[PDB]
Amino acid sequence: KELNDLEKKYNAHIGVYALDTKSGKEVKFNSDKRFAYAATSKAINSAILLEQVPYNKLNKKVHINKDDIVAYSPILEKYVGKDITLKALIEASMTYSDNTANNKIIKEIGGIKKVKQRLKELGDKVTNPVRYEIELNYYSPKSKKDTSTPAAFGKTLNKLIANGKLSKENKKFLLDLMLNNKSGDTLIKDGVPKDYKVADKSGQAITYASRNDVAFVYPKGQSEPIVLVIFTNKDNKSDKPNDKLISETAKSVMKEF
Repeated sequence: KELNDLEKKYNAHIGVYALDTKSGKEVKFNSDKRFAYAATSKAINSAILLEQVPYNKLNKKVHINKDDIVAYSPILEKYVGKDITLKALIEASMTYSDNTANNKIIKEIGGIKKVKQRLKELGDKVTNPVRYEIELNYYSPKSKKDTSTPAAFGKTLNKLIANGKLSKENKKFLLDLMLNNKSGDTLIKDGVPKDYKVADKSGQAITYASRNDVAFVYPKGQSEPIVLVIFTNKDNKSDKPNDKLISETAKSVMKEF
């Protein structure tokens, strides 16, 4: 189904970038338009850390104190005054979209500045990390803060994860978390065929019904994934998102492969 029709039906804006890493075939629709990426960036942050810490060293611990805690940290809030391994920081951020786990991960990498430097190195001059959780969710269409375009984000996920410098172990670890995440079930996972394995990370900013999902979709029989980025927003600050838009956009898009 035409994506413009999907936009029409949902009165939302859609940004898609799909890349079948086996063939190199790309599907694009508003792929160079900026969207607040929200929690989908957790995938990017976790992957950058895993480039620098071998699987075996994920047992290393970090101390968490009261200053680390930000809103919506279902796992990390129980860790004040305690220490936590890097493994569990990643599991929390990925599976529960723990905000404190994410910020901590960023801190471990060296700060936002270091994350930006690494995106530039991968050739991504678009994805613009500026704020930490949860401020990164205050999206304003008039601001480039914490936004990326589906094409940029999608090329970065491909380079970081689908075909980057991660070991076997750390790739499996990150992907298993994305495959089992129950939070993206009403999204990409909901619109692709049941044959398809979907490893995703969703996100939702506070404003303009900014709702997203990024995934590594593995068609039945294909070991190479298809990287799929779906960013969506609406015109009003207070609009609520309808997850069916992402489910349907994914369904349309999968027909191209």
